[PDB]
Amino acid sequence: AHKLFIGGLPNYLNDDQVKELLTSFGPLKAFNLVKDSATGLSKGYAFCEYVDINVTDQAIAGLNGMQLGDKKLLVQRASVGAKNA
Repeated sequence: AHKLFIGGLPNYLNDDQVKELLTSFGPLKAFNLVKDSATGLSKGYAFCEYVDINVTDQAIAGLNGMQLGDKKLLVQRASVGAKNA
């Protein structure tokens, strides 16, 4: 029901690779990536969205909390910017 954020991407991925990763739970109604790739920097995170809502809470149960080597997979719900509680 919101946009999921993936702050644990490596760097050798593109669009079908970072997508097939967040597509193991289902099809995404939206997809995007975040990396400098313009001056030589590398944000290291992207964004995406599923067609169903429960599906999203499912990708977090199979992703959120997946360290790698020197960084932690920051996979969670990217939809805060709210002042309501």
